[PDB]
Amino acid sequence: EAARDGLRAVMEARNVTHLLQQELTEAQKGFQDVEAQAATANHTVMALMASLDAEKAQGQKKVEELEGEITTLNHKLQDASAEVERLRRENQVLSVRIA
Amino acid sequence: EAARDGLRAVMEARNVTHLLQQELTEAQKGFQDVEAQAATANHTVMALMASLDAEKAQGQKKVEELEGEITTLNHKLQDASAEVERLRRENQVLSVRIA
Amino acid sequence: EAARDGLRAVMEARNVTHLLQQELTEAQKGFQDVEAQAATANHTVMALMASLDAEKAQGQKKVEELEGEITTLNHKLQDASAEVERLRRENQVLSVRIA
Amino acid sequence: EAARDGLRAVMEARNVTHLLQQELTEAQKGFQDVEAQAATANHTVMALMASLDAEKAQGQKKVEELEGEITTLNHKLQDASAEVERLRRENQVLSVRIA
Amino acid sequence: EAARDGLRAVMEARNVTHLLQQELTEAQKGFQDVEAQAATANHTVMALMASLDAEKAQGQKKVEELEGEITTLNHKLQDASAEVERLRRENQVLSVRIA
Amino acid sequence: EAARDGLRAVMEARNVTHLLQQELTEAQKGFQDVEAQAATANHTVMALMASLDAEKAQGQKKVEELEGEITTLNHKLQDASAEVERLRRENQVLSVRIA
Amino acid sequence: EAARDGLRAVMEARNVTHLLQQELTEAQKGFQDVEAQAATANHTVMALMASLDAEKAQGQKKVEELEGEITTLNHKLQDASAEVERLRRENQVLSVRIA
Amino acid sequence: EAARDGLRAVMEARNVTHLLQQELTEAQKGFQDVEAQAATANHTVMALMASLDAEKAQGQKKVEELEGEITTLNHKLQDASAEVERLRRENQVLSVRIA
Amino acid sequence: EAARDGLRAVMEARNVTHLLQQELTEAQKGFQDVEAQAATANHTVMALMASLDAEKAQGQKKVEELEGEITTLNHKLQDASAEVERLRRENQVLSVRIA
Amino acid sequence: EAARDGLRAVMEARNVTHLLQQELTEAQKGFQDVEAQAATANHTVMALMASLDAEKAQGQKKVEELEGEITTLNHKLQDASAEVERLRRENQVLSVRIA
Amino acid sequence: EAARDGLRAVMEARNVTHLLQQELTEAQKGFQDVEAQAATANHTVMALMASLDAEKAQGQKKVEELEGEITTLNHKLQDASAEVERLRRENQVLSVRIA
Amino acid sequence: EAARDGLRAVMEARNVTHLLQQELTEAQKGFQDVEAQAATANHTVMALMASLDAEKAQGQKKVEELEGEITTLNHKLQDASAEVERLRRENQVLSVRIA
Ligand SMILES: [Ca+2]
Ligand SMILES: [Ca+2]
Repeated sequence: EAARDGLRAVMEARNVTHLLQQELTEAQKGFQDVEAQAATANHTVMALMASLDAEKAQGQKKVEELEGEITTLNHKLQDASAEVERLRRENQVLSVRIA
Repeated sequence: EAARDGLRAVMEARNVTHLLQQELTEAQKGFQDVEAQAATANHTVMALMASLDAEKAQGQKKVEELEGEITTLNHKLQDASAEVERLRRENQVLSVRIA
Repeated sequence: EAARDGLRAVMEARNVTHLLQQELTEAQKGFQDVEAQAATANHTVMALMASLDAEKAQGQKKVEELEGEITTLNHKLQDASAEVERLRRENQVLSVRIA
Repeated sequence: EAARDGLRAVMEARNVTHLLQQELTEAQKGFQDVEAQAATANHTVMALMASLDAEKAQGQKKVEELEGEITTLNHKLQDASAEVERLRRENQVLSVRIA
Repeated sequence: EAARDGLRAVMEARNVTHLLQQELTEAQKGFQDVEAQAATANHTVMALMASLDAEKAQGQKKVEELEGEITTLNHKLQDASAEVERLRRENQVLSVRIA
Repeated sequence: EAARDGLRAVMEARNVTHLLQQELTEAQKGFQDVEAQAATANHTVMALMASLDAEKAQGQKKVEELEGEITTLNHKLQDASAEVERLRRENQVLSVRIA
Repeated sequence: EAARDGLRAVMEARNVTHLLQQELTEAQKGFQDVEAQAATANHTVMALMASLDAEKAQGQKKVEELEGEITTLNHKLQDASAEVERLRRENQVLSVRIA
Repeated sequence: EAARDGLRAVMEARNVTHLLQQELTEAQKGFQDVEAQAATANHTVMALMASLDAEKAQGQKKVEELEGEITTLNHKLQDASAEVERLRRENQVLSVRIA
Repeated sequence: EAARDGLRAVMEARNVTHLLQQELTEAQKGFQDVEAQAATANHTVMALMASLDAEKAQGQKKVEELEGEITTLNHKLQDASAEVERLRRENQVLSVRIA
Repeated sequence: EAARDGLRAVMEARNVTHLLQQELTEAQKGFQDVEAQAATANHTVMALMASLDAEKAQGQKKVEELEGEITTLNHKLQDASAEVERLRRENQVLSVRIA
Repeated sequence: EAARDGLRAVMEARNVTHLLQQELTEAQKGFQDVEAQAATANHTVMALMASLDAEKAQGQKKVEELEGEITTLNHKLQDASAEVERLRRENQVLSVRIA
Repeated sequence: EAARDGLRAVMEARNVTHLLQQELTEAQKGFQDVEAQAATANHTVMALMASLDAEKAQGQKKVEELEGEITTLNHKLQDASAEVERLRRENQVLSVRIA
């Protein structure tokens, strides 16, 4: 009668451990998903950080190309303007002689 | 979603280990009771053996006694009956010596 | 870092439930052994009681028997002795009748 | 003796159920932490996506600016070089007259 | 799919041993009832043998007792008749002594 | 490792359930023998009871017979004692008539 | 003698069921570990698939970006070549006039 | 009557051990199927890892190709645009001569 | 059930037949003793007839001897009586002469 | 099979009991006739004994009667004889006077 | 005397034969009843054996009906599967023409 | 004469009662043999009943196994069957383009 009760008790405990074990399998599936979600996010962060680096570097290099081109064009404009002025003077000098 | 369903399951699982600890308590109670009752039952067995052994040794010795008395009486009866018979014969031989 | 610790915990918990189930297995065996031993012990009590009652009854009836046989013998012996005596007197009367 | 084993079984079971509880506590702390990371990380993804956009748009606008500067400088260069030659001819025409 | 059928099979294998275990108990009870009845049967056989022997003894002794009252009474009757006869002679002798 | 441990557990089980079957065969043998052995004990009980009823009828009737002889002898002794007493009185009256 | 063997038999049968149960407990543990492992594995497959997908989507996007850039540069390169040829023709047309 | 209930219990027991044998067979098959499946699962993990790597390497190679195309087109865009500016000044130089 | 009652009746009938066998021994003995008694009574009748014959013969002869003695003594008594009378007349005649 | 043999043995037992019953009627008649016979012999012994006692006592008495008669006659003979002798002497005396 | 004892035993014998008759009636009823029972028992055994044969036969037939249903489905499944494979290769061939 | 016929009848009765005794033994054996039969029949019935129950259990279980197999096969078949139809319509659509 006391062996009845105990035995019943131990059997309920068995069925409950089994209910528990299951939930441990739901838990685990839950972590794993949560891990994957986080791992994925950490991946994107890294991917995007790298992209931002590359895009800074490319944009920076392209600017320094163009600015190099601008300066070269300026030096050539300087010489062309010098030449114009030189010719303007030399024009007014010749202009006086005859008229 | 899945962070939540996994959490939900760890929570449930936690709750259930309270049920378990209860069944384990009932079970503990059953075993302690079972031990008390075994102790009662063995005392009885021991008391009963003791009585039976007491009762045998006594009966065996008592039977021995009465059987010694019986054989003794038998040897006496044999003699006394052989004595009657021999006097009966002796008598009849003498009474013929008269009549 | 926390995803891992948590998952670890869920797996460990699992390992633990096994251990649980194992002790539950042992607890179940114990109570089945206990019920078997109780059932046996009750049977012994009843066996022993019934052997005590049968040993008392037997002893008391054997004592009856043997005492019966004794007093019978006593009555026979008294009679044989009383017969010897009277045959001894009757002899002495007839022998005086000759000498 | 079998009650002894069993009840010991049940006491270990109890102790195991505690260890279980503990591990389930840790599992729960870790989910929550894992969830919280997901949130922080998703922010940084959304923040980095927006910075990458802002940087593509900005760089594109700077290039367009500098490219606009280069064409202007090219127009000026042409015009000056035109002006140089126009003077040169007009110079030699004036040159001829007097000498 | 298979891991689940396996577990499902084991859990049924367990339920069914528990069935085996009850039948073992019934089985155990049946053998003990058998011994008890055999042992009862033997008790009754011995008690009847002892009653038989005691009845033969009580009857032998009762036959002795009564036969001893019978022969005692005979001797008294025979004596009472010899006393009658001798007082009848002695009477006649005296009445002759008068008339 | 864990699939193997279980597989191994299931194989051992399978072997174990064979042993079980063996013992269950022995158990079946044991009961079938018993039912045979039990009818014998009853036959004897019945026989012995028959003997004991028979042996009691004989005594009761024998006791009837002798008790009848006894009461007959008593009534014969009555008359004879009533005679002695009347002759004793008659005697005493006559011997007063002499002394 | 036969109730001996039958009983001994049933008692062995019992100790055998304990052995059974033990092995069933190990089998249940194995299935549960095998399913936990299955769940990890299915999860990994899924994580890995989804990473493979995201790697292809990323690369697919980056390629489309670059290929648009290439078409732009070809539209610009054509124009420049069209302009070179136009100027060559207009160069030779003006070349013929004077010379 | 108790021999019966004992024997019937033993007969059920025996039948039951046949069902046990069968469930143990299912259980054994299940473990073997589970094992086969783990092996397929590890294969797919391996393939998928290996494909992820190839995809990373492939994409990196495709980009590097396209970036090589983009720098080429840019060098050609430079040479044509020098050529066009050279021609534009040589157009306006000749342009003024005649008009 | 019905097999017990019948077996019971057959065992009762067996004991009854042992009785019957005993009462037939008693009946046999009676007839043999009663025949011995008829024989003895017949001898006695014959001896009593022999004795009555002997007694009547002896008696009748004695009477005759005495009756003959008587008549002889009658004859002698007449002769003497007649002589007396003759001598009285003869004496009275001589008495008349003398005186 | 066994139930037919038995039933048959029972029904033969029945018929034999009927035969028994018949012989016992005859036995009963024997005794009754034998007792009637012994009565008649007893009357004959008693009549013969009484005829014997009458014959003897009668005859002894007759003898005394005759012997007394004989002595009475012997006395009368002596008187007659004495008278003759007296008358012969008395006559011879008167004879001596006369002649 | 001896004739009374005999006559008494014969009257007892008679009354014993009446008892015997009674018991024989009971034995006869016993046999008739036990034969009726044997018939019934043997009817039950025959019905059960037939029932057990039905049941085996029914199960064995039902297995065959299902296994045969299974092999058919396996044929259909192989045709269908075969057809998919065929169509896929046929589709890929047409797919190689078009794109 | 009558004391012969009566002794004769007692002698014959004595020989009959030996006959009776013989029949009773036979009747006895008959019962003991009929009882043993009854017991054998009873075991057989029980055995058959237990056999039947096992056969119904084992059968029912086999069916379940097969019916379950049947359903899983009906599932697979529907997928393959849907896949064919699908590829047929898909194939006819590509067949319409080409020819
Ligand atoms: Ca342990
Ligand atoms: Ca093990």
